[PDB]
Amino acid sequence: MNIFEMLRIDEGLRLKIYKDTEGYYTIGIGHLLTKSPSINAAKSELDKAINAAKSELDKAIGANTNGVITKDEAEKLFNQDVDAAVRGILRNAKLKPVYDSLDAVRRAALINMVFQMGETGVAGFTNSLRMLQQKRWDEAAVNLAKSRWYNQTPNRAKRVITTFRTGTWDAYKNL
Repeated sequence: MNIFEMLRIDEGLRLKIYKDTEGYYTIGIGHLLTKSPSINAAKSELDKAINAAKSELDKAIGANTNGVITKDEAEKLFNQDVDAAVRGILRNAKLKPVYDSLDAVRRAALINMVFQMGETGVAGFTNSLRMLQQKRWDEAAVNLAKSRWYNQTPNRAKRVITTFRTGTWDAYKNL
């Protein structure tokens, strides 16, 4: 197991644009494109938002994709996105010290969170980050669960939290 295999499990692989639970048009392995409108929001708005997502996809791929990509293309966006997530952690004054303090498995758990919620979002878990830096694993696990993050994607959150708790890949075995 490594960060790529871990995120591949949590994000899945879809070759056509889809909407994730947070209302974002997404494709590949968790590659976010743009935000979608309301289930109501006009018949027009809907189509505009769809083309806006396709526009973002084409720009990212450098081709006229019409919302469909190949596995190789999804993996290319994925490599870029993982690198970007790590790069962001390293450039963030709050995340870097925690990241540097962690072992390799726990570092993957933090990259996973950043990949899902973005750098500023994770930098906001001030109390959990402190508990992680103090190696207070169980307390960090309890604090991390008291979040919209956990309530919205509990099964994934539980795997990430278990990884921080144990420092092992147990939550991802048989997956």
